[PDB]
Amino acid sequence: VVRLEVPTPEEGFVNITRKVEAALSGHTGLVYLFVPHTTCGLTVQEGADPTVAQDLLGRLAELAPRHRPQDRHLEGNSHAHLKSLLTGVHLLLLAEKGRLRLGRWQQVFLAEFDGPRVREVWVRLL
Amino acid sequence: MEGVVRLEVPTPEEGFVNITRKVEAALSGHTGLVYLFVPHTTCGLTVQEGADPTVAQDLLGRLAELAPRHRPQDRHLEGNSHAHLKSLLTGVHLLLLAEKGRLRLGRWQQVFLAEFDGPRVREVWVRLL
Amino acid sequence: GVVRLEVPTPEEGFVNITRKVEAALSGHTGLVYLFVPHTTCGLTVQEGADPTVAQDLLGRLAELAPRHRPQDRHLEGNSHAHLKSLLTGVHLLLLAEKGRLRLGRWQQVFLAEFDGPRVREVWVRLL
Repeated sequence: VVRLEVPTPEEGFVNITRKVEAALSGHTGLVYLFVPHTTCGLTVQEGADPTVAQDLLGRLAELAPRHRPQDRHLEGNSHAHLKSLLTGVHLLLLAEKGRLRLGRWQQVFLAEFDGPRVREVWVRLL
Repeated sequence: MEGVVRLEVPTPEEGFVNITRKVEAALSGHTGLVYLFVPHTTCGLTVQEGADPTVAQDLLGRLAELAPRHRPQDRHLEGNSHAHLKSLLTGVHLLLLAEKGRLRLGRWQQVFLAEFDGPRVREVWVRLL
Repeated sequence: GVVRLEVPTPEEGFVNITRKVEAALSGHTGLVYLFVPHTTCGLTVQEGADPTVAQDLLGRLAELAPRHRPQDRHLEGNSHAHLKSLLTGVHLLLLAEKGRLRLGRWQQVFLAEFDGPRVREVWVRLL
C-alpha cells in the first residue's frame, strides 16, 4: 500500500485526484482507496463547479449539526462521525494507463469534517 | 473500453431502476467478484428491496426530505444540488459476488440504479475481478 | 468460495465484528470483501472503543430516519431501517495483513443493525 499525506481544512472537500494518479505508475485496472480515520471520508463528486462542494457541505451540516444536546460524545465531533459514516471511508475505482477512469464531472475527494489535519489515504493497485 | 462492459440504462425523472438482470447479462457466466460504477454525480448505485414496491417509494420520499430540491441557500444555480447530495449519500459503486453469471444476493435484495435527476440514459460500468 | 459469519444483533446497534472477521482470516494477507445479504442492516467502519460514538450515531440516524413517518407506504414499518441501510451501505473492502485487518488505531468494523434483534449473516471473501 502507498500512503498519501493530505493536509485538510477545518471542513471541506479536498481534491486528491492528481495525488492518487501520481501513485498509479501507469496502472490499468482497479484502485483501492482507504482513509484510516473516523471523522473524514472519501467520495466521488463534481469539482468543476466549486459550488457543488459548497452545497454538499452546507446540506450535510444541516443533516448533521454540530450542536445536539442529546449527544453523549461530548468531545464534540459526533457530527463528523455521522458525516463520515454517511459518506464512506473507502473507494474502488478503475484506472487506465495511470489515470483514474472517471465520468465527465467526477473528481476524487477526501471529505474532511473534523480538521484541519494531515490525513492519510491508503492506495492499493489490483 | 477494454475489460470493462458499458451498460446504458434509461431512467425516469427519479426512481430506483432494477438493473440486476442487465448486470448479470454482462457477466458471461463469470464466477467471482463483480465491480459496478456509475460515472455520474447525480445518480447512485444501491442494493435494496424490490419485492415490495413501497420500500422504494418510502426511500425516495424520505431522501427528498433529507435532500429537498428547494434550498434558497444553495449556491449551485443549476438547481440539482439535492441530487448531488443523494448521490453522495447513496454511493456510486458496488462490489458483488457472482456465481456462473448470477449475482449472489439475499432473498430480498436487488441491484438498483438510483436516479435522482432524470430522465436520462445513464452509464453503468461492469468489471469482473 | 465465501465464509459466512453468524452475527447476533440487538433491536438496533453497532455490532463489532472485527474479531469475528479476523478469526475467519486465519492469518490471511490481502484484500478482504464483506457483505450483508440484508436490506435493513449495514456495514461500516467507525470508532469502537468509545461507546458514546455509536450511541450518537444511532441517535442522529433515528432523527434523520424516524421510525414512525405518516407518509410511509411500507406498512411493515421498517422503511426507517431500509433508509439507514442504504445510507450506510452493505459491503466493505478492507486490507488484511497476516490475519489482522489494517485499520486506523480507533477504527473497528461494525455490522450496523437497524431492525433486530436477530442473527445476520456476513459473507467474507478473500480476493
